[PDB]
Amino acid sequence: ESAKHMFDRIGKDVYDKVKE
Repeated sequence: ESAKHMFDRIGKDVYDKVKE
């Protein structure tokens, strides 16, 4: 759901833009 779609994105969004 929402807390496993926003947290799923956040986990590899400002983690993917962080590791770059």
